Amino acid sequence: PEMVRGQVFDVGPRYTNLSYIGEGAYGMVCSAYDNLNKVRVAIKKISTYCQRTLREIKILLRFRHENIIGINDIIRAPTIEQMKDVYIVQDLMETDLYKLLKTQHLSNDHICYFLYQILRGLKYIHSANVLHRDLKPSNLLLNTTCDLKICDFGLARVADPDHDHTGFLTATRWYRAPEIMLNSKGYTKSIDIWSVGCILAEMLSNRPIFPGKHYLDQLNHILGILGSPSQEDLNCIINLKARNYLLSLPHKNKVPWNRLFPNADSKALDLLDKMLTFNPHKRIEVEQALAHPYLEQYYDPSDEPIAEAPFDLPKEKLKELIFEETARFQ
Ligand SMILES: Nc1nc2[nH]cnc2c(=S)[nH]1
Repeated sequence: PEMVRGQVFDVGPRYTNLSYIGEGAYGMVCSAYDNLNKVRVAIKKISTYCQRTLREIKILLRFRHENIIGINDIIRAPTIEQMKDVYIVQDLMETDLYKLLKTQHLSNDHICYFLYQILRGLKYIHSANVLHRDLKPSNLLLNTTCDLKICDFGLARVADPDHDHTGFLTATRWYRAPEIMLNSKGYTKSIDIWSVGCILAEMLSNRPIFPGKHYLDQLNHILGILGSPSQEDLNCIINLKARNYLLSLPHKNKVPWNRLFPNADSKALDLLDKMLTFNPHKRIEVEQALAHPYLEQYYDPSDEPIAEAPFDLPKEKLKELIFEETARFQ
Protein backbone atom coordinates (compact mmCIF):
# COMPACT_ATOMS: atom_id res chain seq x y z
CA PRO A 1 0.00 0.00 0.00
CA GLU A 2 1.29 3.43 -0.96
CA MET A 3 1.19 5.83 1.97
CA VAL A 4 0.38 9.53 1.78
CA ARG A 5 0.90 11.92 4.71
CA GLY A 6 0.89 9.05 7.22
CA GLN A 7 -2.19 7.44 5.67
CA VAL A 8 -3.12 4.27 3.80
CA PHE A 9 -4.14 5.04 0.23
CA ASP A 10 -4.69 1.47 -0.96
CA VAL A 11 -5.62 2.25 -4.57
CA GLY A 12 -4.10 -0.86 -6.07
CA PRO A 13 -1.99 -1.43 -9.20
CA ARG A 14 -3.72 0.96 -11.59
CA TYR A 15 -3.05 4.18 -9.71
CA THR A 16 0.47 5.24 -8.81
CA ASN A 17 2.64 8.20 -7.68
CA LEU A 18 0.15 9.86 -5.39
CA SER A 19 0.47 13.55 -4.61
CA TYR A 20 -1.48 15.25 -1.83
CA ILE A 21 -3.89 17.85 -3.21
CA GLY A 22 -5.89 18.70 -0.13
CA GLU A 23 -8.86 17.80 2.01
CA GLY A 24 -12.45 18.33 0.93
CA ALA A 25 -15.32 16.91 2.90
CA TYR A 26 -14.97 13.10 3.46
CA GLY A 27 -11.19 13.18 3.85
CA MET A 28 -7.97 13.30 1.84
CA VAL A 29 -7.72 14.20 -1.84
CA CYS A 30 -4.69 13.08 -3.83
CA SER A 31 -3.83 13.10 -7.50
CA ALA A 32 -2.59 9.88 -9.08
CA TYR A 33 -1.38 8.43 -12.35
CA ASP A 34 -3.86 6.19 -14.12
CA ASN A 35 -1.90 3.51 -15.97
CA LEU A 36 -4.87 2.35 -18.03
CA ASN A 37 -5.21 5.58 -20.01
CA LYS A 38 -1.98 7.30 -19.07
CA VAL A 39 -3.54 10.41 -17.53
CA ARG A 40 -3.48 11.75 -13.97
CA VAL A 41 -6.69 11.81 -11.93
CA ALA A 42 -8.08 12.89 -8.58
CA ILE A 43 -8.82 10.30 -5.90
CA LYS A 44 -10.88 10.88 -2.78
CA LYS A 45 -10.69 8.55 0.24
CA ILE A 46 -13.88 7.90 2.15
CA SER A 47 -13.83 6.47 5.67
CA THR A 48 -24.72 10.07 8.09
CA TYR A 49 -21.36 10.70 6.51
CA CYS A 50 -22.50 7.42 4.98
CA GLN A 51 -25.75 9.06 3.82
CA ARG A 52 -24.19 11.88 1.80
CA THR A 53 -21.66 9.43 0.40
CA LEU A 54 -24.44 7.20 -0.84
CA ARG A 55 -26.48 10.15 -2.14
CA GLU A 56 -23.63 11.49 -4.20
CA ILE A 57 -22.66 8.13 -5.69
CA LYS A 58 -26.21 7.41 -6.70
CA ILE A 59 -26.62 10.80 -8.37
CA LEU A 60 -23.27 11.11 -10.09
CA LEU A 61 -23.59 7.65 -11.61
CA ARG A 62 -27.01 8.50 -13.08
CA PHE A 63 -26.01 11.92 -14.45
CA ARG A 64 -23.95 12.44 -17.59
CA HIS A 65 -23.12 16.00 -18.54
CA GLU A 66 -20.08 18.04 -19.62
CA ASN A 67 -20.56 20.48 -16.71
CA ILE A 68 -21.00 17.94 -13.94
CA ILE A 69 -18.10 16.05 -12.43
CA GLY A 70 -18.38 12.34 -13.16
CA ILE A 71 -17.11 9.21 -11.44
CA ASN A 72 -14.52 7.28 -13.46
CA ASP A 73 -13.82 4.44 -11.07
CA ILE A 74 -14.63 3.23 -7.54
CA ILE A 75 -12.19 1.15 -5.51
CA ARG A 76 -13.16 -1.07 -2.58
CA ALA A 77 -12.59 -4.47 -0.96
CA PRO A 78 -14.20 -7.45 -2.77
CA THR A 79 -16.41 -8.30 0.18
CA ILE A 80 -18.62 -6.45 2.64
CA GLU A 81 -16.78 -8.00 5.62
CA GLN A 82 -13.50 -6.64 4.28
CA MET A 83 -14.84 -3.27 3.10
CA LYS A 84 -13.56 -0.32 5.11
CA ASP A 85 -12.35 2.45 2.83
CA VAL A 86 -14.00 3.45 -0.43
CA TYR A 87 -11.95 5.33 -3.05
CA ILE A 88 -13.61 7.62 -5.59
CA VAL A 89 -11.79 8.37 -8.82
CA GLN A 90 -12.56 11.53 -10.85
CA ASP A 91 -11.11 13.74 -13.62
CA LEU A 92 -8.25 15.88 -12.40
CA MET A 93 -9.06 19.57 -12.53
CA GLU A 94 -6.64 22.49 -12.21
CA THR A 95 -8.41 24.66 -9.67
CA ASP A 96 -11.78 25.67 -8.22
CA LEU A 97 -13.53 29.00 -8.56
CA TYR A 98 -12.95 29.88 -4.87
CA LYS A 99 -9.15 29.66 -5.20
CA LEU A 100 -9.46 31.57 -8.47
CA LEU A 101 -11.41 34.50 -6.97
CA LYS A 102 -8.82 34.87 -4.19
CA THR A 103 -5.94 35.40 -6.58
CA GLN A 104 -7.24 36.52 -10.03
CA HIS A 105 -9.26 39.35 -11.58
CA LEU A 106 -11.79 37.94 -14.03
CA SER A 107 -12.61 39.51 -17.36
CA ASN A 108 -16.24 40.00 -18.36
CA ASP A 109 -15.63 37.34 -21.02
CA HIS A 110 -14.59 34.81 -18.33
CA ILE A 111 -17.51 35.74 -16.01
CA CYS A 112 -19.96 35.29 -18.89
CA TYR A 113 -18.46 31.88 -19.87
CA PHE A 114 -18.35 30.61 -16.28
CA LEU A 115 -21.94 31.69 -15.65
CA TYR A 116 -23.13 30.07 -18.89
CA GLN A 117 -21.59 26.75 -17.91
CA ILE A 118 -23.00 26.87 -14.37
CA LEU A 119 -26.50 27.48 -15.74
CA ARG A 120 -26.09 24.83 -18.44
CA GLY A 121 -25.19 22.27 -15.77
CA LEU A 122 -27.99 23.49 -13.51
CA LYS A 123 -30.49 23.21 -16.37
CA TYR A 124 -29.72 19.51 -16.61
CA ILE A 125 -29.84 18.94 -12.81
CA HIS A 126 -33.20 20.70 -12.44
CA SER A 127 -34.66 18.87 -15.46
CA ALA A 128 -34.00 15.72 -13.46
CA ASN A 129 -35.94 17.41 -10.61
CA VAL A 130 -32.90 17.47 -8.38
CA LEU A 131 -31.77 20.38 -6.18
CA HIS A 132 -28.04 20.86 -5.62
CA ARG A 133 -28.55 23.03 -2.52
CA ASP A 134 -24.92 23.90 -1.87
CA LEU A 135 -23.70 25.88 -4.88
CA LYS A 136 -20.69 28.02 -3.97
CA PRO A 137 -17.37 28.81 -5.59
CA SER A 138 -15.46 25.89 -4.01
CA ASN A 139 -17.91 23.43 -5.57
CA LEU A 140 -17.11 24.67 -9.07
CA LEU A 141 -14.03 23.06 -10.62
CA LEU A 142 -12.11 24.49 -13.56
CA ASN A 143 -9.58 22.94 -15.90
CA THR A 144 -6.68 24.71 -17.63
CA THR A 145 -8.87 25.84 -20.53
CA CYS A 146 -11.56 27.18 -18.19
CA ASP A 147 -14.04 24.34 -18.72
CA LEU A 148 -16.26 24.19 -15.61
CA LYS A 149 -17.77 21.26 -13.73
CA ILE A 150 -20.15 21.25 -10.76
CA CYS A 151 -19.25 18.99 -7.86
CA ASP A 152 -20.36 17.85 -4.43
CA PHE A 153 -23.91 16.51 -4.47
CA GLY A 154 -23.73 15.62 -0.78
CA LEU A 155 -26.66 17.88 0.12
CA ALA A 156 -28.74 17.29 -3.04
CA ARG A 157 -32.45 16.34 -2.84
CA VAL A 158 -35.42 15.67 -5.08
CA ALA A 159 -37.55 18.81 -5.43
CA ASP A 160 -40.64 18.83 -3.20
CA PRO A 161 -42.52 22.18 -3.24
CA ASP A 162 -45.63 20.77 -1.46
CA HIS A 163 -43.55 20.26 1.69
CA ASP A 164 -41.36 23.37 1.60
CA HIS A 165 -43.04 25.37 4.37
CA THR A 166 -41.55 25.60 7.85
CA GLY A 167 -41.25 27.90 10.86
CA PHE A 168 -39.02 30.89 11.60
CA LEU A 169 -35.37 30.27 12.59
CA THR A 170 -35.27 26.68 11.28
CA ALA A 171 -25.95 24.46 3.65
CA THR A 172 -23.18 27.06 3.49
CA ARG A 173 -24.36 30.31 5.07
CA TRP A 174 -23.32 32.98 2.55
CA TYR A 175 -25.12 31.36 -0.40
CA ARG A 176 -28.40 30.60 1.45
CA ALA A 177 -31.58 32.15 -0.02
CA PRO A 178 -33.44 34.50 2.34
CA GLU A 179 -36.59 32.29 2.55
CA ILE A 180 -34.50 29.60 4.31
CA MET A 181 -34.12 31.77 7.40
CA LEU A 182 -37.81 32.67 7.20
CA ASN A 183 -40.21 29.94 6.03
CA SER A 184 -38.54 27.38 3.76
CA LYS A 185 -36.76 24.03 4.05
CA GLY A 186 -35.17 24.79 0.67
CA TYR A 187 -37.02 22.12 -1.32
CA THR A 188 -37.66 24.21 -4.43
CA LYS A 189 -35.49 25.00 -7.45
CA SER A 190 -35.46 28.72 -6.66
CA ILE A 191 -32.91 28.29 -3.86
CA ASP A 192 -30.21 27.17 -6.36
CA ILE A 193 -30.87 30.22 -8.53
CA TRP A 194 -30.27 32.42 -5.51
CA SER A 195 -26.90 30.72 -4.96
CA VAL A 196 -25.93 31.34 -8.59
CA GLY A 197 -26.86 35.02 -8.14
CA CYS A 198 -24.44 35.17 -5.21
CA ILE A 199 -21.68 33.49 -7.21
CA LEU A 200 -22.22 35.99 -10.02
CA ALA A 201 -21.95 38.91 -7.58
CA GLU A 202 -18.77 37.34 -6.19
CA MET A 203 -17.31 37.04 -9.72
CA LEU A 204 -17.95 40.75 -10.38
CA SER A 205 -16.05 41.99 -7.32
CA ASN A 206 -13.88 39.11 -6.02
CA ARG A 207 -15.73 39.20 -2.67
CA PRO A 208 -18.79 37.47 -1.13
CA ILE A 209 -21.77 39.81 -1.54
CA PHE A 210 -23.57 38.71 1.69
CA PRO A 211 -20.97 37.43 4.21
CA GLY A 212 -23.26 36.92 7.22
CA LYS A 213 -21.53 36.09 10.49
CA HIS A 214 -24.51 34.04 11.57
CA TYR A 215 -28.20 33.32 10.78
CA LEU A 216 -29.86 36.73 11.20
CA ASP A 217 -26.74 38.63 10.28
CA GLN A 218 -27.07 36.96 6.88
CA LEU A 219 -30.63 38.34 6.60
CA ASN A 220 -29.80 41.93 7.54
CA HIS A 221 -26.93 41.89 5.01
CA ILE A 222 -29.31 40.87 2.22
CA LEU A 223 -31.88 43.52 3.20
CA GLY A 224 -29.15 46.13 3.51
CA ILE A 225 -28.71 45.88 -0.25
CA LEU A 226 -32.05 44.66 -1.62
CA GLY A 227 -34.01 47.07 0.60
CA SER A 228 -37.03 46.29 2.81
CA PRO A 229 -39.44 43.76 1.24
CA SER A 230 -42.65 45.24 -0.26
CA GLN A 231 -46.08 44.64 1.31
CA GLU A 232 -46.82 42.27 -1.57
CA ASP A 233 -43.72 40.18 -0.88
CA LEU A 234 -44.56 40.20 2.85
CA ASN A 235 -48.09 38.96 2.16
CA CYS A 236 -46.48 35.83 0.74
CA ILE A 237 -45.07 35.03 4.15
CA ILE A 238 -47.96 33.85 6.27
CA ASN A 239 -46.09 32.53 9.32
CA LEU A 240 -46.70 35.37 11.80
CA LYS A 241 -43.36 34.98 13.51
CA ALA A 242 -41.33 35.38 10.25
CA ARG A 243 -43.61 38.23 9.12
CA ASN A 244 -43.52 40.14 12.41
CA TYR A 245 -39.76 39.82 12.60
CA LEU A 246 -39.49 41.49 9.17
CA LEU A 247 -41.99 44.18 10.21
CA SER A 248 -39.94 44.92 13.35
CA LEU A 249 -36.91 45.99 11.29
CA PRO A 250 -36.03 49.59 10.33
CA HIS A 251 -36.79 50.63 6.74
CA LYS A 252 -33.86 50.05 4.35
CA ASN A 253 -33.57 51.42 0.85
CA LYS A 254 -32.38 49.35 -2.12
CA VAL A 255 -28.76 49.93 -3.10
CA PRO A 256 -28.73 49.94 -6.92
CA TRP A 257 -26.41 47.35 -8.43
CA ASN A 258 -24.50 49.82 -10.61
CA ARG A 259 -23.33 51.54 -7.42
CA LEU A 260 -21.97 48.30 -5.96
CA PHE A 261 -20.37 47.23 -9.24
CA PRO A 262 -19.71 50.51 -11.12
CA ASN A 263 -17.72 48.75 -13.92
CA ALA A 264 -19.92 45.70 -14.51
CA ASP A 265 -21.61 45.07 -17.83
CA SER A 266 -25.14 46.45 -17.48
CA LYS A 267 -26.64 43.25 -18.94
CA ALA A 268 -24.91 41.20 -16.24
CA LEU A 269 -26.42 43.52 -13.61
CA ASP A 270 -29.85 43.06 -15.10
CA LEU A 271 -29.53 39.26 -14.82
CA LEU A 272 -28.08 39.53 -11.30
CA ASP A 273 -31.08 41.60 -10.28
CA LYS A 274 -33.48 38.85 -11.42
CA MET A 275 -31.56 36.09 -9.65
CA LEU A 276 -31.25 37.91 -6.33
CA THR A 277 -34.93 38.60 -5.93
CA PHE A 278 -36.26 38.39 -2.39
CA ASN A 279 -39.51 36.67 -3.37
CA PRO A 280 -38.72 33.10 -4.64
CA HIS A 281 -41.85 33.16 -6.79
CA LYS A 282 -40.58 36.22 -8.67
CA ARG A 283 -37.06 34.83 -8.99
CA ILE A 284 -35.96 33.88 -12.54
CA GLU A 285 -35.73 30.18 -13.47
CA VAL A 286 -32.75 28.55 -15.13
CA GLU A 287 -34.12 28.37 -18.66
CA GLN A 288 -35.04 32.05 -18.49
CA ALA A 289 -31.57 32.91 -17.19
CA LEU A 290 -30.03 31.04 -20.10
CA ALA A 291 -32.19 33.05 -22.54
CA HIS A 292 -31.11 36.34 -21.01
CA PRO A 293 -29.45 38.86 -23.38
CA TYR A 294 -26.25 38.64 -21.26
CA LEU A 295 -25.67 35.04 -22.44
CA GLU A 296 -26.82 35.50 -26.09
CA GLN A 297 -23.44 34.50 -27.55
CA TYR A 298 -23.63 31.05 -25.93
CA TYR A 299 -27.36 30.39 -25.75
CA ASP A 300 -28.27 27.33 -27.76
CA PRO A 301 -31.14 25.18 -26.49
CA SER A 302 -30.31 22.26 -28.79
CA ASP A 303 -26.86 22.10 -27.14
CA GLU A 304 -28.27 22.36 -23.58
CA PRO A 305 -29.45 18.82 -22.75
CA ILE A 306 -31.98 17.76 -20.19
CA ALA A 307 -32.08 14.43 -18.33
CA GLU A 308 -33.86 11.50 -19.98
CA ALA A 309 -35.72 10.78 -16.75
CA PRO A 310 -36.12 12.65 -13.47
CA PHE A 311 -35.31 11.12 -10.08
CA ASP A 312 -34.29 6.12 8.25
CA LEU A 313 -32.18 2.96 7.88
CA PRO A 314 -29.89 1.10 10.28
CA LYS A 315 -26.16 1.67 9.61
CA GLU A 316 -26.09 -1.96 8.46
CA LYS A 317 -28.26 -1.58 5.36
CA LEU A 318 -26.32 1.55 4.42
CA LYS A 319 -22.91 -0.10 4.36
CA GLU A 320 -24.68 -2.72 2.28
CA LEU A 321 -26.25 -0.19 -0.12
CA ILE A 322 -22.86 1.46 -0.75
CA PHE A 323 -21.45 -2.03 -1.43
CA GLU A 324 -24.21 -2.86 -3.94
CA GLU A 325 -24.06 0.52 -5.68
CA THR A 326 -20.26 0.21 -6.14
CA ALA A 327 -20.31 -3.35 -7.53
CA ARG A 328 -20.13 -2.24 -11.19
CA PHE A 329 -16.54 -1.12 -10.85
CA GLN A 330 -15.39 -4.59 -9.65
N1 LIG B 1 -7.74 19.63 -8.55
C1 LIG B 1 -8.82 18.94 -8.19
N2 LIG B 1 -9.41 18.13 -9.06
C2 LIG B 1 -10.49 17.42 -8.72
N3 LIG B 1 -11.25 16.55 -9.38
C3 LIG B 1 -12.23 16.14 -8.56
N4 LIG B 1 -12.08 16.74 -7.37
C4 LIG B 1 -11.01 17.54 -7.45
C5 LIG B 1 -10.39 18.39 -6.55
S1 LIG B 1 -11.00 18.59 -4.93
N5 LIG B 1 -9.31 19.08 -6.94
